[PDB]
Amino acid sequence: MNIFEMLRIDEGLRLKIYKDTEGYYTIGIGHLLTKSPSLNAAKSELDKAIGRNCNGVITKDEAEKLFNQDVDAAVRGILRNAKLKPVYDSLDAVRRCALINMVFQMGETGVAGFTNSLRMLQQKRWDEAAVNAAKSRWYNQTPNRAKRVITTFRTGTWDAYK
Ligand SMILES: [Cl-]
Ligand SMILES: [Cl-]
Ligand SMILES: [Xe]
Ligand SMILES: [Xe]
Repeated sequence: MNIFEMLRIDEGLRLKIYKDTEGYYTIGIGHLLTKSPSLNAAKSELDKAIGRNCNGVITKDEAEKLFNQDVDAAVRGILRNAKLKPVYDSLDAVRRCALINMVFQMGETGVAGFTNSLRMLQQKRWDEAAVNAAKSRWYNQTPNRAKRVITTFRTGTWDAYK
C-alpha cells in the first residue's frame, strides 16, 4: 500500500463525469471539476484540464495522469502549509498517507482546521487524536471513509484497508 492505492480505493475510478458525495461534478479518481451546477461549466473545465475535446469522457490513462498531478499538488500543499508541514514531518510513513488523503479530500484549509487533532497527532496521542477528529462534519458526512483514515492515524498500519 501507498497513497495511490489508498486513494484509489477511497475515491474509485470513473471515466464519465459524475457527481461527488457533495453533488459536485468530478471525474476519474476524485478529480473535482467545478462546484458549479452547470454541466457545461463542468465539460469546459474538463476539456481544459485534458487539453482536448472530451465530450465528458476520458481514458484511464488521462484519469491516471490527473490523479498523479492531484496527489503531487496535495503533497506540495502540505509542505507549503505552516500548520501542516510540521505535523507531516513528525509522522511515520503510513500516517502521512492518512494526512495526504484528507488534504486530497477536503483541501489544506479544510485539514488545517483540525487544530486540536493536529496537535495531538504531533504529540503521538493517537487515540486522542482519533476521538477528536470524529467530531466533525467530515466524519458525519462520509463515515465509512473517515473511519478508514482515522484508524490509519490511530494504528499507523493498513489494516483498515485490507
Ligand atoms: Cl460533531
Ligand atoms: Cl464514506
Ligand atoms: Xe487531522
Ligand atoms: Xe486523527
